[PDB]
Amino acid sequence: DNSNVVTMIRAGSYPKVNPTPTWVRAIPFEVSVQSGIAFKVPVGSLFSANFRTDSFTSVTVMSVRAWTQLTPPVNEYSFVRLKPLFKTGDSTEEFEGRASNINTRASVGYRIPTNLRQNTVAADNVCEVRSNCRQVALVISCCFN
Amino acid sequence: NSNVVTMIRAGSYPKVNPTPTWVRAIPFEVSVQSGIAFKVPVGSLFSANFRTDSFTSVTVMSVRAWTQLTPPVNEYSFVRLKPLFKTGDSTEEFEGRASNINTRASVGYRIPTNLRQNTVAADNVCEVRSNCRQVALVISCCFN
Amino acid sequence: NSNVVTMIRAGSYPKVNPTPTWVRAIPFEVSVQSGIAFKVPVGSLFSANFRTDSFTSVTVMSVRAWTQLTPPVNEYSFVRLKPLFKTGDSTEEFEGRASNINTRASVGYRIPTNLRQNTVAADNVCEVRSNCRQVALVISCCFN
Amino acid sequence: NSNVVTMIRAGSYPKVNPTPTWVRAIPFEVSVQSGIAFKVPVGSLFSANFRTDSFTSVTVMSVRAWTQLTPPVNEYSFVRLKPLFKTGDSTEEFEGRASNINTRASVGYRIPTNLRQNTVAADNVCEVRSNCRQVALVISCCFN
Amino acid sequence: NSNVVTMIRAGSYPKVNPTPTWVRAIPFEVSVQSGIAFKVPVGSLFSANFRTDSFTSVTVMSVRAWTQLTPPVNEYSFVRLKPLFKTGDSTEEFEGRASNINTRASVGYRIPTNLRQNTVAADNVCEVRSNCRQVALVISCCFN
Amino acid sequence: NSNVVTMIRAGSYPKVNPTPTWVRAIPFEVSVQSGIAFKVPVGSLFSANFRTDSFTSVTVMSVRAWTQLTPPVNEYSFVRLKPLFKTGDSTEEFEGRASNINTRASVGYRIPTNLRQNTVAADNVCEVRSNCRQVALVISCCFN
Amino acid sequence: NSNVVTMIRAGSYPKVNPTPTWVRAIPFEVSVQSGIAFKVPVGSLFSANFRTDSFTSVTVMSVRAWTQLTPPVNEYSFVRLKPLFKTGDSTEEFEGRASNINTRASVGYRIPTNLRQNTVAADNVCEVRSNCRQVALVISCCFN
RNA sequence: UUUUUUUUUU
RNA sequence: AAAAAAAAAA
RNA sequence: UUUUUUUUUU
RNA sequence: AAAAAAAAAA
RNA sequence: UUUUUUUUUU
RNA sequence: AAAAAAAAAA
RNA sequence: UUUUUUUUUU
RNA sequence: AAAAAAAAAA
RNA sequence: AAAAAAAAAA
RNA sequence: UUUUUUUUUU
RNA sequence: AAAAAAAAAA
RNA sequence: UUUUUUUUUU
RNA sequence: AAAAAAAAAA
RNA sequence: UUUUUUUUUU
Ligand SMILES: [Cl-]
Ligand SMILES: [Cl-]
Ligand SMILES: [Cl-]
Ligand SMILES: [Cl-]
Ligand SMILES: [Cl-]
Ligand SMILES: [Mg+2]
Ligand SMILES: [Mg+2]
Ligand SMILES: [Mg+2]
Repeated sequence: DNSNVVTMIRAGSYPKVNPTPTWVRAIPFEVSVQSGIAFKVPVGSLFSANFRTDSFTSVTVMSVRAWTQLTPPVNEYSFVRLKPLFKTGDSTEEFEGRASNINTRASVGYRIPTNLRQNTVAADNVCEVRSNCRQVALVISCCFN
Repeated sequence: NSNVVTMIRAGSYPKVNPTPTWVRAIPFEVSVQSGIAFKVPVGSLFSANFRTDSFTSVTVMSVRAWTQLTPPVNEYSFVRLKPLFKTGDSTEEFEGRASNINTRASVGYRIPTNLRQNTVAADNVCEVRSNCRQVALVISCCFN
Repeated sequence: NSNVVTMIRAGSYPKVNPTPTWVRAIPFEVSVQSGIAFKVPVGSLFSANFRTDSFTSVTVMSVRAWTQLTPPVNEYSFVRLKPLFKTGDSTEEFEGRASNINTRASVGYRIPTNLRQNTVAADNVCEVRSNCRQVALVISCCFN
Repeated sequence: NSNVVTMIRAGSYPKVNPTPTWVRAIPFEVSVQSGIAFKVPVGSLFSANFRTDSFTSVTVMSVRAWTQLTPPVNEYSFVRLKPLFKTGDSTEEFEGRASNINTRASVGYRIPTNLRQNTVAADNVCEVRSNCRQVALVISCCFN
Repeated sequence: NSNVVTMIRAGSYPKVNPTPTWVRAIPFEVSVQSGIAFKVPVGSLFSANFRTDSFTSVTVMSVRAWTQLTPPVNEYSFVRLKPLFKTGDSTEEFEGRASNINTRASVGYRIPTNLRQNTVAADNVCEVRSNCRQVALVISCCFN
Repeated sequence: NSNVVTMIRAGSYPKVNPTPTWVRAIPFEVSVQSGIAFKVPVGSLFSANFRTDSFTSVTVMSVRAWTQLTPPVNEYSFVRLKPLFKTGDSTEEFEGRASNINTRASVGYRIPTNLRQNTVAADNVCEVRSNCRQVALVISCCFN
Repeated sequence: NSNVVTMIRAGSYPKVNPTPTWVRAIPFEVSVQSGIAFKVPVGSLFSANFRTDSFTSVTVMSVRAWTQLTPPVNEYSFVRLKPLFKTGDSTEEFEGRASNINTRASVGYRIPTNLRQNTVAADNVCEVRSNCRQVALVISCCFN
């Protein structure tokens, strides 16, 4: 700093305030996945004391990134796929990443365009995950509000 | 700009942190008695009402205070703040007064970098004095 | 400039629209109860009082509110707004307070582009809370 | 850009008008008889079909006219407009004719600033003449 | 340039996507009845005739329409488009009219970024009105 | 930018095409045996799995291949590509090998402009050889 | 910057002074009677409440006064200051008045350098008059 | 960014 | 102000 | 290449 | 307009 | 280093 | 002063 | 690209 | 950063 | 932004 | 001559 | 002298 | 003259 | 010399 | 934007 002591603040009128502000975050959590089966990721996973977010009931997802979290079947390279879901209409895209070393995580993500950045609630789902690994690690960039 | 979803060519798993810090300005009110100093508890800053009930510590940067109820008859509002610190309390009484009886009095103080350590629930931030029965505080702090 | 009517060399019949959109700033009041939130209905925006009874949808852009009646004795006015959305309600409580007991408290919020969709009469714009029994709203919107 | 709601630091209650003015180009049709002049009523401009039924006055700025049905056999379409004014009618007959028997005739006139006052429902805008049994009008006007 | 096959020094397996999105202008015709509005189904956009039967959603960006058959005797063609939205229908009636009885009438409208969300087969895009029995549509959209 | 629908002043009906071409990178896997070349069928590129079942021809531009499973014990992965053409098969064997037993081998070839003609389902793109039982291909092609 | 204690290569013993001077702005209140002048004693400035009780002399530089209680019914606040000096009292009456009944009246005077000598407890600074029962003074001075 | 060895121009 | 040792940064 | 700690030279 | 905290991009 | 959110300073 | 919606002009 | 009306930002 | 194949402009 | 008092540095 | 603390002027 | 198709560099 | 959505280079 | 109305020209 | 007729201003 520069000053070593407390100093006076010449405050004025009472300002605009908000005890319950929004928060831009990158939320990491894991999901279980079955062979050949798509898992619908619930938005509700994003509201939790583990993320300091149990006071929010809505969130605007901006991007989803996914990594395989456990090793793949014998002889195989990891893969993970993401299909975006939207209350106005689900996508059929299957964004996919594959490992090129059997010992390394597969990764992929997608970005949601501005015109599709609306709120989701716990009962909603973000996307479908497919993998040859039994767990997938997600990092979701979103705006809690 | 984009109208549909686009692929992100992600790389390796990044460094992550589910429980990050948060820079905040927290507004709450305290009751104040005539001629008596109210010690503002830090525990008042951890609350679901602030989305902060997951924190147990906080680094306070500055405190601002405004009178919240009308003053006694014939008087102009005033408010004073005395900084408190675990390593030693101050004796400064930063004070503001209203120049119109219908208007809030206000004052604040900034904590220097060398004195910005953490406080926990059982600690007190500062003492508030006023001729008004309530004071509104806006505390700028770093939750961690 | 010309003082008489003058010929217009018109061409082909142009594109027309008898019922166009309309960007508006709509002022209306709501009643508020002590300690209770009031859900502001979007239907209040369609009315011959605003020249908008022909519309059935509206895209809200921003919401501003002021206290409309005096506050309780010894108090300063306050007003809070909580945005509501059909895709998910928010939990922000944007708040303004008066610093003079004789003056209105005010505050507003802007809706981001990505949240500007249509609402109809049965939908609600936001929740209002105040220590005053009436609040005056000015809503910037696009009737379509 | 912003993806979330944001606070507006509103101030004093602003100047407001629930019933503003509106500049428009209104499209409507009139029936016209052979060799007879039809007086276009200003009242055709106040209608829920144009979202204007809350207005009772209007300042007309210009008038454009198009034939709306096919002309008699062997003929090219024509349309004439004579401006009418409450302070004294004009004797101009602005006219356009088609050069292709299958194409609309069209003509228009602009009102000068010094003659742009209000008209009410009982007033008339202009006289229309044509060899076609309907004429389509687009009137640029200021509803107030 | 090259006349033979040449080696490509490939690296690691890339990010892939077997079922990507597609920006398209889809031409199809609807049948229209005199004096009755026809609701255009989004389902008409998903067909093997457009290479699009693998999609179940689409983001519509703009809609253009042309009359597809001759108008009634005496008349010039016209077409009207009223936008429909799941969050709230509009009341605009964008209209174009022919100025030669032998020529198509045309008109269209653009959807703003804030109203560009997905629609499925059970949804409707817009209403169509016309004095012609068929209307040709060209819809700009993003299949996803 | 605009927040509401706007009129488009459409003109004459445009050139249209409901079934346009499509430049693609198609990922699919083929099974490979030890010491044997596998002829890659062009028909694998036409599939609802790729949104391409409406196509019956395709112009291949380049072929890239990766081993898709682990190699035999003690060995590093390798994959070879021999281009095939209806006017005459090549005898090149473009080859990649892994330098880490745990990593994919990769290689590809580019087709020159003079050899970029259409292929149909019964045609074959190339021969694939490898010491791994599966090979992942990404073929750059133009569906038409 | 450094994070650890560092050595100071001290030199000879410096000049020291355990009881230095202090430039201050001292705030205190005095009681005032109707139509009677109150002599502000200099002794009020040497108080443990100001950290100044070790001083027995002070050099006054400027005096400012605000009314501290509300005025009589129907009146606006006023306050007057008459400077007093040991070598000769002044007859000036610097005066301020409120222009809002709810607001303080304020005024001050500056002492010129030629009249900036020391004063002790038994000396008086100035005479205060006001229609309010209390006046709040802020005195800029140099304790020595 | 260009040298040597199989084929086309300056 | 430069250099050497430990550390941090780029 | 800058800064911090120890050292040194100036 | 700059800086700090979270995020995104480069 | 630019933007978005929270904060702060101006 | 720029921008968005309606209009008018170019 | 300028202006008029409604809105917004400054 | 120059370049293509399909869409909203100039 | 300068100056006066206490302090620190040069 | 720069900064920190109190003050003052702007 | 600009240019390709295969190899030793930047 | 170039922005968004399917594929190749920098 | 500019502007408004009618006309002609570009 | 020039010129011609009527008008006006200068
Ligand atoms: Cl009052
Ligand atoms: Cl209330
Ligand atoms: Cl014909
Ligand atoms: Cl398909
Ligand atoms: Cl006196
Ligand atoms: Mg007061
Ligand atoms: Mg009020
Ligand atoms: Mg007074």
